[PDB]
Amino acid sequence: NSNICEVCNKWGRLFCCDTCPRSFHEHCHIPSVEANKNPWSCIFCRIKTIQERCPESQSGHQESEVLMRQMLPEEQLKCEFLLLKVYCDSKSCFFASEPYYNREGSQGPQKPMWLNKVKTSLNEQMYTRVEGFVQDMRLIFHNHKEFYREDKFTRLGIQVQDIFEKNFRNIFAIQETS
Ligand SMILES: [Zn+2]
Ligand SMILES: [Zn+2]
Ligand SMILES: [Zn+2]
Repeated sequence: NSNICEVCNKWGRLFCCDTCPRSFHEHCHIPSVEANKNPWSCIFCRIKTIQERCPESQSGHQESEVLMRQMLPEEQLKCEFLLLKVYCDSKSCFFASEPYYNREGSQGPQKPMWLNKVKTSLNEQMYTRVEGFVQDMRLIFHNHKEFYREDKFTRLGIQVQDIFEKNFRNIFAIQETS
């Protein structure tokens, strides 16, 4: 197994996947690494199993259809993984914890949002459809773009949103377009 966490790339107290060589800190994995379970399979392995059980699940989908799906266990897992993929980028640090807004010439967003809040919301089963999760994720980056205006720091929101969107299209097998 790897000797660094797959998400944050640091050593420490790591839990090892039994079906692939990845390792995780307890709260870097999403959901948090389960207390018992021997063997244990990580979220990458669990997602791969879904695809293998239903190969047709990789055929192209319309985003509008994906968004209306109810958060049954498999869609719950896919949103967990998609959230994890964003945390995997080091630039996610900027969006992880609760922000505050005091910048000359800007006003804070009406509805602040951050990754740890989405994490908690997923954990607490607060989203009933995939749309709920996706809206909060996109809101993170849209709030950032709006607040930081022409400051070059706005690019961080663009960059992390692109990681989100690419992973969204992969995980939920959105039909490829030009
Ligand atoms: Zn970690
Ligand atoms: Zn694994
Ligand atoms: Zn099938």
